[PDB]
Amino acid sequence: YTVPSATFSRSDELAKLLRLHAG
Repeated sequence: YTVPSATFSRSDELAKLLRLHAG
């Protein structure tokens, strides 16, 4: 992954973290 300083795992992580805590 790449978003800013956020290379996560693959497809579970961006949808797990933004569905739990948006901003």
